Amino acid sequence: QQWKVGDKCSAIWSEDGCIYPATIASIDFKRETCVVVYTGYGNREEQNLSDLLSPI
Repeated sequence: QQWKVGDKCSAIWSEDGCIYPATIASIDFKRETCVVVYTGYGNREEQNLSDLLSPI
């Protein structure tokens, strides 16, 4: 529990709608958000902490 910088999580892609490995690079408690990095894709997209999936 408790999301923090540098964590292996899982985020869904908005291109095909599937689960793919991710890594929380930054977080903004202000607007309760964060940024996930697509392991292997490099792309980084902003998502909601409450929408963060657990690792595999």
